[PDB]
Formats: sequence, structure tokens, C-alpha cells
Amino acid sequence: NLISEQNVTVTMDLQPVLQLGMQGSETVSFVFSQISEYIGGLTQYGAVDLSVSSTVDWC
Amino acid sequence: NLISEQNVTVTMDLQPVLQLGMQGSETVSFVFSQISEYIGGLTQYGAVDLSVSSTVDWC
Repeated sequence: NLISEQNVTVTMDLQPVLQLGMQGSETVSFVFSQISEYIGGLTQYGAVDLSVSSTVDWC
Repeated sequence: NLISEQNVTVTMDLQPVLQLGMQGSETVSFVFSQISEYIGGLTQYGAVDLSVSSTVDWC
């Protein structure tokens, strides 16, 4: 079987892409200016929202 | 251990809250009209009632 062939080399580069995005401010500020602020403490709800994308199993 | 990290900076502002409240009239008036007021003197009990709150040890 006489042939004429042309070869291409396919190089798949599987990079380990881990991508953690956040939807909150970089700086979270606690300003204790009132007595009730000291006594009961300061709570900030949902300060950061982490969205996750990952190729591999992650912790 | 390949990672992808997002950092938040927490800045706690510990302010020196000193809170002195009073439950009396700002103006305390002594009206010496009768002779007995001059001789025995004028006394007002419970003129002011100081309530105290403070972050730090106080005097």
C-alpha cells in the first residue's frame, strides 16, 4: 500500500486552573464608636461572597 | 499545592468611648428668699444622677 503522509503533533496543555472570585470589598472595617458596639460586638453579614471554579478536587 | 487566594484586610478601630450621662436639669437655681434659707442654707438632694460607661479604667 503505497502512501504519502503528513503528520501533525497535537500538544494538549492541561493546566490546573483554580479560580476563586469574590464579590465583597477588599477592606472590611470595624469602627467601634458606641458603647453598645463594644458591649454587643460588631457583626457584618455577607461581607464576602466566594464563587469557585476548579479543574481538580479542591479544599 | 497550587492555590488561588483572595485576601481581605480587617481594620478594627478601637476608639476610647467615654460616656457620661446625667438625668438632672442643666441649670440648678438657688433662690434665697426667706430668712431661714439664709440662716440654715439651701440643700437639693439628687440634683444630678451620673451614669457612667467607659472602655478603659476611669476616674
